[PDB]
Amino acid sequence: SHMEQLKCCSGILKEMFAKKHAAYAWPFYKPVDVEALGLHDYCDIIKHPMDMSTIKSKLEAREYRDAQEFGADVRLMFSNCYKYNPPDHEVVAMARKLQDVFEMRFAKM
Ligand SMILES: CCS(=O)(=O)c1ccc2c(c1)-c1cn(C)c(=O)c3[nH]cc(c13)CN2CC1CC1
Repeated sequence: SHMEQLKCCSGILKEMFAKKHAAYAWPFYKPVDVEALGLHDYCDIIKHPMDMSTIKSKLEAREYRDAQEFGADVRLMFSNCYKYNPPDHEVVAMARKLQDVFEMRFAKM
């Protein structure tokens, strides 16, 4: 059922927030601070920004019908990081390490 799938999605999100993954997951915890980090081009390149806090808020507000809608938002967060930043960047390697954690848990449900 859809109600059961969303419960598993909360579990994946919680593990993504845990201390174990904090070293590489932290730049995704909250929305990207464009003005403070000096990224003016970010709003022009990234049309739909996404982060773990926004996903956690959308989950609590029941904005996802099923696991696929939740999964679409998690993958959008990673896709935005891959698009804006060059492949050699540290935040891309961090995104890949976090996506490996997500894809492993999301597949096993
Ligand atoms: C509360 C988070 S923050 O203060 O907005 C924050 C703080 C830092 C931070 C980001 C966000 C960030 C996130 N993403 C999704 C990017 O695409 C991106 N591109 C370059 C950077 C970012 C700079 N870095 C990562 C840092 C070098 C290891």
